[PDB]
Amino acid sequence: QLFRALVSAQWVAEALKAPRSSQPLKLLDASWYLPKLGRDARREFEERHIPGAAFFDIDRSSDHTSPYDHMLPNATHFADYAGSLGVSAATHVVIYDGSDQGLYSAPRVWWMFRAFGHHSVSLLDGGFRHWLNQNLPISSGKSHSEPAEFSAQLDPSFIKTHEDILENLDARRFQVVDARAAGRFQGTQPEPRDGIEPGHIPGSVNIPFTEFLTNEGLEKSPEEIKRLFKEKKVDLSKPLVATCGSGVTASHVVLGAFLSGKSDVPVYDGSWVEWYMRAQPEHIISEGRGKTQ
Ligand SMILES: Cc1cc(=O)[nH]c(SCC(=O)c2cccc3ccccc23)n1
Ligand code: NA
Ligand code: NA
Repeated sequence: QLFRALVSAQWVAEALKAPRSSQPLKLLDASWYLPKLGRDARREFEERHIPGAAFFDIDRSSDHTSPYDHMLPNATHFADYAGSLGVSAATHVVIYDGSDQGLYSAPRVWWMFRAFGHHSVSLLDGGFRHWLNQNLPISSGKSHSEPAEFSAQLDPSFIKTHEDILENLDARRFQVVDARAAGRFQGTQPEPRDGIEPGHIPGSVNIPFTEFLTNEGLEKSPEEIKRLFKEKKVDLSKPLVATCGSGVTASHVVLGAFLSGKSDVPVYDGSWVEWYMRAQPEHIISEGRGKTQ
């Protein structure tokens, strides 16, 4: 009783050859990379992308009035932007990116469409990496589309707030799962944002987003995902909230839970950037020694 979250490269290639008029397919490249990788997602799209794809820029689908990173825009802003990419309520949106990991930032966009009330959305398992590995056809050129009518409404159950995370330190009403790399979580490797130092939220559990994916960047099976959660002491029959640096890679936790039957995993959108900025010293658990310490 959920719309499929994953489609395969083979499924996509077939759809490109057999298009479905009543349910049009819109392919979106949502690649986004941290600056230190020295990659230009938009330019890469211009060079190669899945045929007929548009480029979904997650910096044009964020609230720039926030001091935090990658915050959900309001619904009017999202709808304007999704309609400008040619997405209507009839559309089966399929999102990918070109990350080394397979999928990286695309899960965030799958989550956002759902959050804003568009449930016919999936992700291309293995992303562009796998598409290229299969020697499937590619196109070049800047992104474009005719505009379409799109409406959005945010369901707030998709989000948790700082206030919620804070209340939960004592209340322990939900399990917080943090998708950052282990060393950022532990406090021994740097955070990408200048002025943010690493560490973790007290009581949270680290499941780096890479552990949801196979060695070659395909999704693990639901059998293996359930095993992962359980080995990390996360109980899927209890509430679960996903978090990371800025709320982007958190969406792999959300996806993994969705594929294992649990559809209601909210994202703490403010994530570690917000948490660190709004913290008292008791709120920052780290093996690293602060400037103050
Ligand atoms: C997506 C992501 C993944 C991740 O592992 N961590 C973060 S923290 C936000 C951030 O570094 C950041 C976000 C936006 C722009 C920036 C510009 C400079 C440096 C850091 C960031 N974000
Ligand atoms: Na965010
Ligand atoms: Na930093």
